[PDB]
Order: sequence, then structure tokens, then C-alpha cells
Amino acid sequence: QYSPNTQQGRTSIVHLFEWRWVDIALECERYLAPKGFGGVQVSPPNENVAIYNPFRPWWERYQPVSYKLCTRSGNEDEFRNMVTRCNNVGVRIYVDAVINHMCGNAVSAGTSSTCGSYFNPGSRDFPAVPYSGWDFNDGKCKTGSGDIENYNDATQVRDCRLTGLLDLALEKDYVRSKIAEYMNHLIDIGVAGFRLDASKHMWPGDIKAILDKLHNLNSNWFPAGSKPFIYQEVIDLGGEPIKSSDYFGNGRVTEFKYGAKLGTVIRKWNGEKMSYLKNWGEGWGFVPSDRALVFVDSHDNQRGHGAGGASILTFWDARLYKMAVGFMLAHPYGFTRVMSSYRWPRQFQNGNDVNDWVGPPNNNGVIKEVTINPDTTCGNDWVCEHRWRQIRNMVIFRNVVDGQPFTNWYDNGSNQVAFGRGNRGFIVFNNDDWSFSLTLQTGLPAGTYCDVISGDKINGNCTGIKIYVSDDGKAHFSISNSAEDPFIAIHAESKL
Ligand SMILES: C[C@H]1O[C@H](O[C@H]2[C@H](O)[C@@H](O)[C@@H](O)O[C@@H]2CO)[C@H](O)[C@@H](O)[C@@H]1N[C@H]1C=C(CO)[C@@H](O[C@H]2O[C@H](CO)[C@@H](O[C@H]3O[C@H](CO)[C@@H](O)[C@H](O)[C@H]3O)[C@H](O)[C@H]2O)[C@H](O)[C@H]1O
Ligand SMILES: *[C@@H]1O[C@H](CO)[C@@H](O)[C@H](O)[C@H]1NC(C)=O
Ligand SMILES: [Ca+2]
Repeated sequence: QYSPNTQQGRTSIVHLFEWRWVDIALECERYLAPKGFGGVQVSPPNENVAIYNPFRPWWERYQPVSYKLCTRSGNEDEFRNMVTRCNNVGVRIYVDAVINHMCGNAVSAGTSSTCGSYFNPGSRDFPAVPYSGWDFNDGKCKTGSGDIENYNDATQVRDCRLTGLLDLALEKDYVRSKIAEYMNHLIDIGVAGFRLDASKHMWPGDIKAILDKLHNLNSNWFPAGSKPFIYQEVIDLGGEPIKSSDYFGNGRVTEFKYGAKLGTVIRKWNGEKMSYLKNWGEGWGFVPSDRALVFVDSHDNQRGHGAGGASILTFWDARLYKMAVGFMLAHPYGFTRVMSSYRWPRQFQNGNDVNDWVGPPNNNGVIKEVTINPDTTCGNDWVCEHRWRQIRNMVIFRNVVDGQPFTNWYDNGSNQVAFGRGNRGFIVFNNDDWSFSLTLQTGLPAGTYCDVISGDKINGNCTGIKIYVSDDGKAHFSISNSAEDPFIAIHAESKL
């Protein structure tokens, strides 16, 4: 459950936040497969509540009504079709599994669901699964409100409602089975793994009990004995009775401290500087590399809804973001996930963003198709960070340097550092307020390399900066603190 199951040479997955199945299908064929991406994180494929107040918010997808594959992203056929086409081009699908709960207890009974399934939060009735009052932790929770009131009580964090969301009784075999029934349907369809939503609110043991019920991956696409990839969403910063390590026996876990610290380092908050990244990784108190799923921002914290809050870098901070994703895709620690978002009318007031609820681009609630502009960018308000030259190229950079050790580190004691990945790649960063110009040891073979940040190698020529490596591996670099992208990256496959 620790292995991604991506095919040889692909090292990252991209979160295509709120995309339709049909658009993801096309994206696998026309860009992801050709570009060397390993897989895609899809938004919950199961029927959810249709919330109109606010109008169709993004979080309404974390409020399940049944396990029918019917949502704003498409129906069951389109979902199947998507997994098949993507798999056929070597791009895996990972489902966002919302199994800790159903919808909010305050939600009104009726058929206001993405598939028309009837549900009644009041009476605990979800006939479409089916579930009844006997399947929730109402009687198990010991708080006066029934919700989670204190996070220093590991019991209540698991047994009570997360801000009103009906908590499933995961110790019951009936519930575990309905859930495994759901997940096995997806595995047999072809999905390669799952993102376990709100895993902090589930008992490690209950999760393990559900995993034991899961099938091996579809043998038409995966070698016999392949276990699904499991990554547990667990927000664990400092001091909390619950540790992300309690979940190692089930699979990987989201390391939220990663993006948080990278954000404060790159923003240079409270005196932090890049030279401190020398021992980036476990040395910084992060989980072991083989259990970590890393990222700079997520659909949650990019809009102040998760961990990290303000330090987190997003597409809104374009310049520092590219540099952050660059360092991430270049560093060996963890398995990397790339964010791909959409624009929303950010409206700050007294510090908070009153539009952090805004759902994906749409027309009367109908999500907009992703349009591809002539320069490869996206229209209809989709940001498509994965299509940005600097990002897409670092994705490939990771593939090329895969397996290569961390070496030839350089830092000026401030904010300009550089390091290499064996003899397959090298990257340099200038985050100081003054130009950088020096000769570093790259441990790379002599030759002429195309800088993949400022450009692309295109048949015998570089469309951007060019670096020259001497016989002793040395090479000169020069980056103005005023450059569009203050960092340079070259690799074995960008050599002329
Ligand atoms: C939200 C976060 O809380 C903890 O995270 C805590 C953490 O444990 C604690 O230690 C400290 O660091 O603060 C964190 C922030 O709450 C968990 O540990 C972590 O797993 C969880 N995040 C996952 C699960 C949910 C829940 O359904 C999703 O939420 C998402 O869906 C929810 C359900 O529609 C949304 O609530 C929404 O619906 C509720 C229904 O009763 C409303 O009461 C609420 O006001 C409304 O915002 C939420 O705003 C959104 O972010 C989210 O996309 C997904 O990533
Ligand atoms: C590289 O570009 C130059 C023109 O800038 C051209 O003369 C040369 O032949 C090109 N090399 C290749 C291999 O296309
Ligand atoms: Ca729970």
C-alpha cells in the first residue's frame, strides 16, 4: 500500500481538482501520458449533496449521500471510460475516498443530491447505500454537542462529528463492508489507489479492517499481487495525542509540515533561509520518506482550509510557487503531488477570504470544460499549473533523476543554494536580494545543457539559457535576483 503503482519512470501525480471525467480522459492522452506524469488524483466520484447556499461550493463533495458514481464530474460510464483510457496510456487514477462520514446533520432531508438519491440526515436514513441510525457514532460520542469539541482527546476526535458531519460507525462489519464494497468496485474498474479523506478522524485499526477487505489491483493492467496505493490524510503538526506514525501500518500519510515549512523558508519568515534546507527531510521532524506523500499546497490549504494557513504558497504567488515546486520536484524526499487549480474571486476582509467557498468554473452549476489555449495554457478559469513550463519540466526532471542520490550541495549561508542528483541532474536557486554568479561543481558529464526553467530543448537547440559543463564537472551560473524565475535546472535529457 506504500507503492504508487505508476509505471516505470513516472514519479508524480497531479491533483486535477474538480475536473470532469471526460476532460481528465483527454488530458491523459494529450498531455499527461506524453509528458511523463504518473497519475491523477480525482475528486470524490460518489454522489454528494447539492448545496445551493453558498452556490455549489467545492466542499459539498465531502458530504456523501451514497456510493453511486454520479456527480458534477460525470456518471459511472464516463468514470469507467476515464480509468480505462488513462490506464491504457500508463496514467493511473487515485480516488479521493470520503469514508469517515456522510453529510452534515443540519442538512435538509429530500432529494437535493447530485444523483437524486433520497436522504434524510435528521433520521439517519440513506436508503441508497443503505445506512440507518444504527450505522453512526451518535451513541458512541461522549460530547455535549455530539461534535468534536477538543483535539487533545483522541477518542472524541475519532468518535464525534467533524463540524457536524454524521460519523460512520467504522467498527461495525456492516459498515466496513459497504465501504469495501464501494472501494472494491473501483479497484476492479481499474483505479490504482486511494486518498483516505479525514483519516485522523478514523481509528488506525478500523482503517486496517477495511483495507483487509480490499482486492488486489486489476490484473489486466497490473502485475498479479499489486496492492492499492494508500495515502492517509492526517494533519499532524506539533503536540497532539494523535501522531501520523500511528497510521504507518495502513500506507502513506500526507506530510503537511512539508509545504508549511517550505512556505515559511521561501517567504523567509522569522529569519529562515534556504541554506537551512541542507538537511531537508526527516532531519526536520518529518515522517520517513517512504511513508510520505508531499506537496506545496493542497485543495484545502491553498484557500486557508487546512494546515499551514498563511505560509502556504499557491498559484497566486506565481514566482515563489514555481521555485517551491521546483525544489520539491528536485529533492528526493517523499512522493510528489502537483496541484492543478482554478481561479476564484479572492476577496480578503479583515484577513480572511470570504470567497474561499466558491466552487469550480461553471454555467448555472454545470462545470466548464477545460479549454486548451494555443500556447498550451488553459481557458475557462482553470489555472493548469501542471502545464506551466517550469512545473511540467521539473516533473520530467524528477523522472530523469529518479533514484539518483543527493549530492554537491552548495549554499552561501543565506538564500542561494544548489545541489545535484547524482550525475543525472543539477539545480540552483537564488532567493537572495542580490544577483548570483559563480562556478559550481555539478558532478555532471561535460557538455552543453538546456536550462529547463527558462526554456526547452528542442531538437539540437535550447530556447532558453544554456549551461556549459567542463571536463571536471564544473560549470558557471549567473542568476539575477530580478529574473522571471530565479533558478536554473539542467538534466541528462536536456543535454545537447
Ligand atoms: C477539514 C479538515 O478538518 C480536520 O483538520 C483539522 C485538524 O485535525 C486539526 O488538528 C487542526 O490542525 O485543524 C484542522 C482544520 O480543521 C481533519 O483532520 C481533516 O481530515 C479535514 N480535511 C479533510 C476532510 C473533510 C471533512 O469532510 C474536508 O473538509 C471539507 O468538507 C467539509 C464538509 O463538507 C467542510 O465543512 C462544511 O460542512 C459542514 C457540515 O456540517 C459545516 O459545518 C462547515 O461549516 C462547512 O465548512 C469543510 O469546510 C471543507 O474543508 C477536506 O477537504 C479533507 O481534506
Ligand atoms: C540550432 O540553431 C541554429 C540557429 O540558431 C542552427 O544554425 C543550428 O543548425 C541548429 N541546430 C540544430 C541541431 O537544429
Ligand atoms: Ca470518525
